[PDB]
Amino acid sequence: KWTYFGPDGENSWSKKYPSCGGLLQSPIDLHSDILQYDASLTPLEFQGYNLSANKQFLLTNNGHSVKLNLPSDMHIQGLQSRYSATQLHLHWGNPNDPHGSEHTVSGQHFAAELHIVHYNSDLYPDASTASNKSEGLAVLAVLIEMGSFNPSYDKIFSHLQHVKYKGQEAFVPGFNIEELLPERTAEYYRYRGSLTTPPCNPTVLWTVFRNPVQISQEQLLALETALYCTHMDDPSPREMINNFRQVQKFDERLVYTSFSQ
Amino acid sequence: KWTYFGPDGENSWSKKYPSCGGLLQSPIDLHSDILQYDASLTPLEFQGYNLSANKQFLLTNNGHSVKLNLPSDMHIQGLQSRYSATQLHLHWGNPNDPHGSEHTVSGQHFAAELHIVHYNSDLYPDASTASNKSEGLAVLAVLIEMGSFNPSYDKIFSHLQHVKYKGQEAFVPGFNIEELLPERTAEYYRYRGSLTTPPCNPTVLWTVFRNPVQISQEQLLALETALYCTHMDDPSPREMINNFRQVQKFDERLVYTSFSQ
Ligand SMILES: COC(=O)c1cc(S(N)(=O)=O)c(SCCc2ccccc2)cc1Cl
Ligand SMILES: COC(=O)c1cc(S(N)(=O)=O)c(SCCc2ccccc2)cc1Cl
Ligand SMILES: [Zn+2]
Ligand SMILES: [Zn+2]
Repeated sequence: KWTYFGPDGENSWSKKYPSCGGLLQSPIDLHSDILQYDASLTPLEFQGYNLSANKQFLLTNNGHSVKLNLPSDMHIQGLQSRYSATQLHLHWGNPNDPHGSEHTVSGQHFAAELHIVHYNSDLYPDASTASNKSEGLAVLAVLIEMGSFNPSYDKIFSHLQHVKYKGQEAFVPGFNIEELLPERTAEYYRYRGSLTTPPCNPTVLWTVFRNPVQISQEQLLALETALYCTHMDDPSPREMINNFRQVQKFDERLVYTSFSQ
Repeated sequence: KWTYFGPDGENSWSKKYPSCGGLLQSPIDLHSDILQYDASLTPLEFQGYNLSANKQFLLTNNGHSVKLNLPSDMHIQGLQSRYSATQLHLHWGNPNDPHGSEHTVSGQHFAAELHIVHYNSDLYPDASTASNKSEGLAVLAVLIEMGSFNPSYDKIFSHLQHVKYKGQEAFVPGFNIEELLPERTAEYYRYRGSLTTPPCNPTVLWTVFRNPVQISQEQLLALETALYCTHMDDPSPREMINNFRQVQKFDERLVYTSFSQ
């Protein structure tokens, strides 16, 4: 139902999904007036990110993004509970405007954004259960800029022509997910927010890394042209483009940084 | 029945005001990739802006902004139809994040923004009737930044004390409203959009002047701190801050400019 364009687009999500009009919404613009250094923001540790190349992981077009399912043995160490991986996915723009990150920095969009979604597996037996509970989810966000070809991201992008339509699934060999993260992961922004898609649950601890990664113009164009929101047999196809939400009012929140300058 | 925060804030406007989820929504980011010079964009003429110093004009806090009523002999010449003034008002942020313009320029907010609202008096009898009709409205927008003290803006701001609470009203002696416009009004951005407040009708021809005006740090703080959304005897007062809408998606569309250089 919900979309990023037209009558069912983001200003209407709250009609069906009340949390979309509630507090603590994401994404946000990261800018100086709302940043505050917090020396207690110690480095995360990425455990079991190096997935075996002999195993395979399900890539699915869900009608809104492309998502890779991740195993629960993959987890973040360093939060106040263990958060185990559940899936990663992307947000992007379109061929004529490759500026589709969700978070912005000092008012500017990056080309795209990767989210790696984790859930509190100490407390909950699955991400769905966790998704509507306080600090149930932790998402890592990587800002993506147009730059050099990125062989690691291509381990995902080379399979897109196989998940072109809603409901389609493909298998991706395992690779080291840490290769999708930027330099100096110890430098990040941290804030309490929400899912950026319906149902917009305000249950996410966000970590946005300070530094972007690069993928090429050709890899952005492939991501921006490969996928459809609709099923393979739909007589009204809709391209999966511009699948990012506008930034949200801050509502008195600060964003805490692990870097001072 | 609508606010800029909490459950009745901007993501929920479309429930009771469907146009807020429709096409042509404002405000937008004015950025370089979407600007196009249009030599057809000739200077506007501001007629009847020099309000009789012998008349008085009603200033009201309406719960959403401070509004000054304007007379129908004040008008813009230079558009296809005459557009007669109805009211002016402002939008601003808060002292902790004093960047509350509605339009942005290359992703940047200005401190505040003045709107002078006009309606098509050639086609329609009053602004209420024009507001949901084709070619109905024209708004001039001035971007405001902190700098030197501005005596002309103080012709309004010196009355804020008298309109602290919702419902309150003051009378302002006429002065020359052209004094609120920036330098080189021939230089502007032009696009078709919407009201930025409910009912968000997509009936506004926008003119956003290229150059900002300045007000002092004290004047900006006064604007940010002087007013409440709530009635005087409301036991839970709410400050009138952050009364701007987030920027809207604007895809496959241009903003025309009267300047190239
Ligand atoms: C267009 O983007 C999406 O489709 C998407 C976005 C988010 S996001 N951008 O990280 O807030 C999540 S998080 C889903 C969390 C969750 C997992 C399991 C069960 C319920 C919820 C999931 C999806 Cl499928
Ligand atoms: C917080 O801002 C406001 O309160 C406000 C904003 C607009 S705006 N930002 O220019 O879209 C208009 S325009 C009112 C046009 C109109 C005239 C008569 C009857 C209905 C609407 C009016 C008001 Cl009262
Ligand atoms: Zn996401
Ligand atoms: Zn306005």
